[PDB]
Amino acid sequence: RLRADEYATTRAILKSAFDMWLDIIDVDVAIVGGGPSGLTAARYIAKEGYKVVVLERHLAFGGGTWGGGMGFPYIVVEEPADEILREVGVKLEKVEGEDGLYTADSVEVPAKLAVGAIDAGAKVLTGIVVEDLVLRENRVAGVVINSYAIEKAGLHIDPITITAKYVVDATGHDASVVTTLSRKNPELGLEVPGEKSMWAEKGENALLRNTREVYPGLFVCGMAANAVYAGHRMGAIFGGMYISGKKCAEMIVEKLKNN
Amino acid sequence: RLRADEYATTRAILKSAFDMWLDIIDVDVAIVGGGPSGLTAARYIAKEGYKVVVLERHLAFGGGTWGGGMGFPYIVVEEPADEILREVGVKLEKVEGEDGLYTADSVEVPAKLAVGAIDAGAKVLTGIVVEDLVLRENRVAGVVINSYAIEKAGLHIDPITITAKYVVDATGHDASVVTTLSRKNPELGLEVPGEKSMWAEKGENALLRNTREVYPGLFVCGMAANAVYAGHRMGAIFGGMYISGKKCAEMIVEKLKNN
Amino acid sequence: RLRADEYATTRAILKSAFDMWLDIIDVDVAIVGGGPSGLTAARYIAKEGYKVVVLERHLAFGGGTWGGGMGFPYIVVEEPADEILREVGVKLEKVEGEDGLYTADSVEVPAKLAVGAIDAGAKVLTGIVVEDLVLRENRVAGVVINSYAIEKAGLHIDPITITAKYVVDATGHDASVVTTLSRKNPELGLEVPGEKSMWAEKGENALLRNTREVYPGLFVCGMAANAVYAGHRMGAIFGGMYISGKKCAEMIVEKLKNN
Amino acid sequence: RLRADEYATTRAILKSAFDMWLDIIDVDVAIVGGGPSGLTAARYIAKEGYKVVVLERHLAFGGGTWGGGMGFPYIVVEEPADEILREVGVKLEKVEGEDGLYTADSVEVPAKLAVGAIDAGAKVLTGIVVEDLVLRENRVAGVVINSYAIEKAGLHIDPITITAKYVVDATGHDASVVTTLSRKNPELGLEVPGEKSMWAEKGENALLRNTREVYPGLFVCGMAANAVYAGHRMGAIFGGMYISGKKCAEMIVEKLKNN
Amino acid sequence: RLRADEYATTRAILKSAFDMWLDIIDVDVAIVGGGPSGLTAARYIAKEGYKVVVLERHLAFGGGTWGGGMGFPYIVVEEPADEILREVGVKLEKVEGEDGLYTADSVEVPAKLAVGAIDAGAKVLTGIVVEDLVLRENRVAGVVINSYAIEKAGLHIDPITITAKYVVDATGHDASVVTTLSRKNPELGLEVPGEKSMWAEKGENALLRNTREVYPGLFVCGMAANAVYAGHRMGAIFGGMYISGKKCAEMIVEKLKNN
Amino acid sequence: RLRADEYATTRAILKSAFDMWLDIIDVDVAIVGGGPSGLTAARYIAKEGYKVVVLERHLAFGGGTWGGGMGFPYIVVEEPADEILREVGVKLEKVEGEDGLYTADSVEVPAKLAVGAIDAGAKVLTGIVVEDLVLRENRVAGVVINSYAIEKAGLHIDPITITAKYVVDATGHDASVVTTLSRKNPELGLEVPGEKSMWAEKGENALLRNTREVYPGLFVCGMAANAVYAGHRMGAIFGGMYISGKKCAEMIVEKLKNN
Ligand SMILES: C/C(=N\CC(=O)O)C(=O)[C@H](O)COP(=O)(O)OP(=O)(O)OC[C@H]1O[C@@H](n2cnc3c(N)ncnc32)[C@H](O)[C@@H]1O
Ligand SMILES: C/C(=N\CC(=O)O)C(=O)[C@H](O)COP(=O)(O)OP(=O)(O)OC[C@H]1O[C@@H](n2cnc3c(N)ncnc32)[C@H](O)[C@@H]1O
Ligand SMILES: C/C(=N\CC(=O)O)C(=O)[C@H](O)COP(=O)(O)OP(=O)(O)OC[C@H]1O[C@@H](n2cnc3c(N)ncnc32)[C@H](O)[C@@H]1O
Ligand SMILES: C/C(=N\CC(=O)O)C(=O)[C@H](O)COP(=O)(O)OP(=O)(O)OC[C@H]1O[C@@H](n2cnc3c(N)ncnc32)[C@H](O)[C@@H]1O
Ligand SMILES: C/C(=N\CC(=O)O)C(=O)[C@H](O)COP(=O)(O)OP(=O)(O)OC[C@H]1O[C@@H](n2cnc3c(N)ncnc32)[C@H](O)[C@@H]1O
Ligand SMILES: C/C(=N\CC(=O)O)C(=O)[C@H](O)COP(=O)(O)OP(=O)(O)OC[C@H]1O[C@@H](n2cnc3c(N)ncnc32)[C@H](O)[C@@H]1O
Ligand SMILES: [Fe+2]
Ligand SMILES: [Fe+2]
Ligand SMILES: [Fe+2]
Ligand SMILES: [Fe+2]
Ligand SMILES: [Fe+2]
Ligand SMILES: [Fe+2]
Repeated sequence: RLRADEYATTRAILKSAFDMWLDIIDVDVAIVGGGPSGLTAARYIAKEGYKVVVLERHLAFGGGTWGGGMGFPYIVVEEPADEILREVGVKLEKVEGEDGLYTADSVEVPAKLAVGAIDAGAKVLTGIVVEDLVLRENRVAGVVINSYAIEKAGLHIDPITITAKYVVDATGHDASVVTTLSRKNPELGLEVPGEKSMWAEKGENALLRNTREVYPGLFVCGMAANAVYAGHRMGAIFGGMYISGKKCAEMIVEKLKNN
Repeated sequence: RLRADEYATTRAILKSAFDMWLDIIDVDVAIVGGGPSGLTAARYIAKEGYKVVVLERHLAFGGGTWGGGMGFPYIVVEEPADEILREVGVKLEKVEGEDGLYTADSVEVPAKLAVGAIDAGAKVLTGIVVEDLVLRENRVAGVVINSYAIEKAGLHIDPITITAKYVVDATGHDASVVTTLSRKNPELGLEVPGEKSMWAEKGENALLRNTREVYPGLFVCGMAANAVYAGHRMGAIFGGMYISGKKCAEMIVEKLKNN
Repeated sequence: RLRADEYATTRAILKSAFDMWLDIIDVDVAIVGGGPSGLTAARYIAKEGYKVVVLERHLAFGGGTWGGGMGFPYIVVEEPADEILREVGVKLEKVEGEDGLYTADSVEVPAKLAVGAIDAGAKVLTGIVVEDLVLRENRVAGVVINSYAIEKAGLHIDPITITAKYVVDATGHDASVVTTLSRKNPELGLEVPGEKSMWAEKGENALLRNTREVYPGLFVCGMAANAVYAGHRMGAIFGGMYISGKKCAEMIVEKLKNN
Repeated sequence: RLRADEYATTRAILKSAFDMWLDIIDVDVAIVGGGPSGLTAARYIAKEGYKVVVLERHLAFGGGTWGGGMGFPYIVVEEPADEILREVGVKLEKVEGEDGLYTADSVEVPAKLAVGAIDAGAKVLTGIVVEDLVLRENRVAGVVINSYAIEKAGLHIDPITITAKYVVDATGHDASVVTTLSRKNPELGLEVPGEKSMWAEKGENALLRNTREVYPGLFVCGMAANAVYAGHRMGAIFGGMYISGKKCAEMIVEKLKNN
Repeated sequence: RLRADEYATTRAILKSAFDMWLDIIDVDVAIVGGGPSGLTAARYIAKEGYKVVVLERHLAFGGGTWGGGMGFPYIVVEEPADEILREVGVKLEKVEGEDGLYTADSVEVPAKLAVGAIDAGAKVLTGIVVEDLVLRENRVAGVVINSYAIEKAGLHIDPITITAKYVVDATGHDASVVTTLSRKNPELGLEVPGEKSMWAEKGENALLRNTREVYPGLFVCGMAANAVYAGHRMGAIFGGMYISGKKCAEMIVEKLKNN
Repeated sequence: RLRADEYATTRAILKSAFDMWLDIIDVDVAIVGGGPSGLTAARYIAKEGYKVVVLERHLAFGGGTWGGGMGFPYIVVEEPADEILREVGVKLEKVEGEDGLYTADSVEVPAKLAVGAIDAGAKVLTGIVVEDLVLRENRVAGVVINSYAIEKAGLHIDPITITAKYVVDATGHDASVVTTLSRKNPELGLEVPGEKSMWAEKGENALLRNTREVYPGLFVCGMAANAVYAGHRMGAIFGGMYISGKKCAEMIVEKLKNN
């Protein structure tokens, strides 16, 4: 005999949401993009006890991972990055005739990446678009957010804000946060040239160098890093994404400690 | 120094996918819909050692859970259904002034439901649409599948099939599998009247009665059950969905054992 | 020297909105539609001290009034209904060769109707769609609401609820609330035949008879009344809309007092 | 017993509309945009007895105010700008822990701003798009108007004109009037760089400096001012918009008196 | 009495497709575009025993040939190019008052061109989009592929790869492969100016000069050649297309033999 | 040194097209649909010396064959139907563990089917939609045709006609010709119930019985036959389609000879 009431359900949702919102509008780190790089970054920062929010446009997390390679629902990871997936429980299978190369179910990975982030203490908000940055003297000091619903519906409605010590552009190929900063504030002299064509080995190894603070308060990781610094793309192999996100976390953790 | 090759990445994805496909085209149970009811059903069946596939249209699982209530990212669960979420690790918080009523993060729940299903041994395939049924004498004997990409692109391309002992319509409000069966085979005398307006208590309690075998080989659970048997909708409270999915699993497990 | 902060602006909006929401989810009367009939009804009920919310799909109130007649930005009103517009401050100009017939600026009217409603104490919420009803034994006991943004974006997100003693369908030509009730709960034997063609005099006078309780807890007024009871349409003359809304208010006020 | 006739209704609308049109095609000031800055400007100019028309694309006035902040239906105002809203009857509530900061119902504000403008004598026309300017030797001498219906329908139909001594671009973020002037007449050497990212305090204070005559006969106010002069955006706080509109009015009133 | 089974049909399609895919991901030549130039090139290369794949976006081959001239279903060919169509069985009819000029059924030609390519040993894959290139030191070493379904559906899914010694852009007017190379890797200093207006004689004769290796590993033929080198277009006369494709084949065969 | 002229190219296309059109507007048989069933039917009728035209909506022939099964580019054929594909040169490969079952490249098949039809003397016109029938006393005496361009563009342009002794609906799942006849001429008492769900063996064997003259002058073959007579669908196995088309041809050849 289940017990359920409309008013109580509605009231409960409103109370949890409004408590959540009042808390989440000031954070240590706001990561933009709930793909593999962003969710990895979120886990490793939150793991150290800092207050982290991930903002993802789509209602589901996962970014461009779900469809694997051309719809074939597996993705690839190379050592030592496989270890990052093992930490969150992902089953990995060896590739035939290839040492240190593994495949994983493209549906399993996002789920487990997200759980890792949430259980480490990161808050993941979906249906939220970062449309701009909050600025202070010589730095990025937060994000300007709107709902995916409002964006996709095309309604003329103003955004609200989340204040952050650090922001991370983990938005994938488009590097949409860095792109917006550079476009609306041209006097900063930032440029997003976009990625080069596919060269997997060069692309993967460029990511670690390209994962860094682009402007004070704003880091970039994942494919966004190679868009900002013109690295090569690498196809459906994700070790670089995970290591990039992990590295981004370590850099930001260091800066948070120094203060 | 990361090691990566385009051919090896591509080859690896192809090999894992084609092994997966050759195995998955005959199953014990094909569940249609990767929402809360479908993912719960998948866990409880796979948990007993049977071969289960979930087929979900969208690239991400989770169904209509991600947005909580009107975008406020929390959902509600009432006892004893809260216990089903605790089994998969979901954090629950008590609702103020309400006994046996809990809220949960609307992003956390789908992630953990999916992990539960997959770790129990269920295979979850996304970007797959069930467009029809495979029939035998007096029963449903499988599903007719196409890709979401092909559907959304509008391309005129034929489906393939997955053979199953049992099929479950866990497709939500539309009851799209039962609806298709009844529409294309009118001589079966099936009808999908659709749900009634909102009455949460009546809706929740109708679900258990409405979770059943609609035609031999075809079960229904979740909101689809109330669409097929004209139960009330209940709003953003999910205990009924979880219990319905669990019950559906138990019914089907019993039938599989009897054979 | 203006003082402004992002966090404070955001916090302030969140606090006012969440206080508003927690209060508004239980009301005496929920009026659906912020057109001329709905806004008039709202004023006359709130004026008597009852707790009223108007729910309007579009971000602006006003319904189908703004464009006047075929874009010519004037609407017409006939006595004694002109008196209802005078009560909210609308300037009226006599029509040449016609006694008891006036024109009014089609932009002025909605503005002043809305102010009248708000200053009488009615809450007007825009960007909100009533998609269904909350039911109890033999009656309508509230509304099921979602955002226009979510509807127009096509996102699969559950609604929340507002509990009410009375609901009013003031949704215009479509009578969308009565239509939904009748469609989803066919055993109630309700039908919405839709309006007849234009006969202004017959249409206007049918409205008063057609303004009534269609099912316990659910009233209808404005053009919705003639859609439900197959009255004629009347063109860009609005006296009937105002009187219908006023009458609807009086009927509901009486029922609230009797309890 | 209501009296209504189709021919009389139609005739009445035609007569009022055509009288209105013949009068409105020559004005002192044509304000483009019926948002908060434009409606404030309109009130303060009309208040001094000058002939003002506001031209707004959408059928409703209000611009980007209705949805508050990310759909939460409240907006913020800081002193002394709160006084401008009090003049038109808006209820304001103090923000907790913040002096000189208030919230207001995002539906109430547009309604009351519009009433203020109309009751001061400004004419507000909606469903009208300014697509270009009328030019004379070294100045803007009017606006080129079409209907929103014609624009949105994509029909190839010529515009008509309203002659004005002064035109005001109060079109918001896009600064669409100044942008069009600069694009079609490049030899004027005007440029619209567009706004910078969010810095609320700097954005708000830049508005007063940025509210000015961009080219003889053409003023800019509201967010359009910061688009033209590359000021920062400020989020859902509106004091700057109101003060900008008020200042724009005072500047133009002075110029009208000097002649 | 026909014999048919769902599982066997599905299994058979999966086995043939996965064998095909594992073989086709490394080739001698990957031709992009299954129009007249691409299909001619494919025949003449495969004819010499090399491993060739043609990748075509649309589900059918044929490119822009099917509609003839403005829907009139005939195309034109001039000597000696007519001989290339005779080799694949196309019926040709002399044009009245014109020596060495022939018409052919615009539906017959693509069919026979495709058969010629396939029977020579070329594999033609349709519904496949080349979205990028695989690069090595100073050359193009393969293609980055996705499905047309995924592209047209707008899904965020990663591509896979086909390794090749040589790639051919036979994509028609857009020269989409060379364009992508030049856009994403600007430091290569490639440019695609696009075709000039129509001058048939000059356009046809420019093609042979313009058919060449644009960058090491990447050839161009057909209309793509005149887009890359700013040749004139020629209208619905195709001799240049066939000769260009044939020449492209000969050049690449020579390079393959030299190694 | 290629010779090409714009006027001569244009003139040549016009002359061939207009000769073609003047000839093709009266035929023995008009087959609607250039899929596998229609192209097979066309070959076997034209082979006997009769005047046949195939009318296909899309610019390419092939119907729903190109994509194989869910994009995997192979289709299946069972004996003795494999013999029909061997007659037109298609390479077939045996399915492992299955006697009398073969796979074929889904791109090769349409090409070779089309060549078979054309070389047998059938005219195939693409980009042509049959929108209606020409009627005489108790029979269908031709087809009403428009262009796909006109249909897809939505232009209000009248059709023209092709006179035929027999018309064949080979339009696939929709049975669009029979459907149109039955819809517009209800007094004929025709009905198109549509196909049943998938049962491959029953679907394949129903086709031969269902391939027949539905109304005097109008035959049906391919999947259209099972739509008209409520047979089962069979998935991506095509033997039934080929045999159905062949049988349709034989029936019509017999009727032509008897006259
Ligand atoms: C390896 C690879 N490609 C190789 C190749 O193509 O050769 C990939 O594409 C990987 O998926 C890249 O992973 P990565 O974590 O870098 O990005 P992703 O998966 O695309 O995730 C980014 C996420 O960010 C989201 N997003 C975008 N912009 C915004 C915004 N302004 N606000 C909120 N969210 C936003 C977007 O929806 C997405 O979920
Ligand atoms: C409680 C509630 N509502 C109360 C109220 O509204 O008042 C809900 O709406 C719940 O979300 C319902 O849960 P439930 O597990 O029943 O369904 P869901 O969440 O909608 O998930 C079903 C899933 O099934 C998917 N789906 C649909 N049809 C197909 C198809 N033919 N093939 C593949 N997948 C398909 C669809 O994408 C969706 O993800
Ligand atoms: C006199 C006349 N016509 C004569 C003739 O045509 O001959 C008119 O059309 C009048 O405008 C009718 O006035 P009335 O007050 O009856 O309606 P209106 O102006 O159309 O306002 C109704 C409002 O209700 C809104 N609405 C609709 N459905 C929903 C929903 N389900 N939830 C939330 N809001 C909804 C809708 O957006 C609209 O704004
Ligand atoms: C404070 C803030 N943002 C902060 C932030 O984003 O960080 C805002 O966006 C405010 O709403 C800005 O107020 P403001 O009065 O400047 O503009 P608004 O509200 O956008 O109103 C302008 C109106 O003008 C209209 N309009 C546009 N272009 C034309 C045209 N060519 N002809 C006719 N009308 C037109 C347009 O439809 C709109 O209604
Ligand atoms: C003579 C003439 N015009 C004269 C005039 O207009 O004056 C023509 O237009 C001829 O058709 C040109 O023949 P040609 O073989 O050069 O090209 P085509 O017929 O357009 O075929 C190219 C094919 O290539 C395809 N394609 C494009 N881009 C991609 C991609 N990125 N990946 C996969 N396939 C792609 C495209 O779909 C098309 O089918
Ligand atoms: C076996 C199978 N399915 C099994 C399953 O799904 O379970 C199939 O779908 C097969 O492709 C069916 O082959 P068949 O030759 O019957 O049909 P098809 O391939 O769909 O070809 C019909 C053609 O006819 C065309 N067409 C449609 N209507 C019109 C019109 N009014 N005028 C002109 N042409 C038209 C249409 O565009 C199409 O190209
Ligand atoms: Fe704004
Ligand atoms: Fe089919
Ligand atoms: Fe729901
Ligand atoms: Fe013009
Ligand atoms: Fe990618
Ligand atoms: Fe006609």
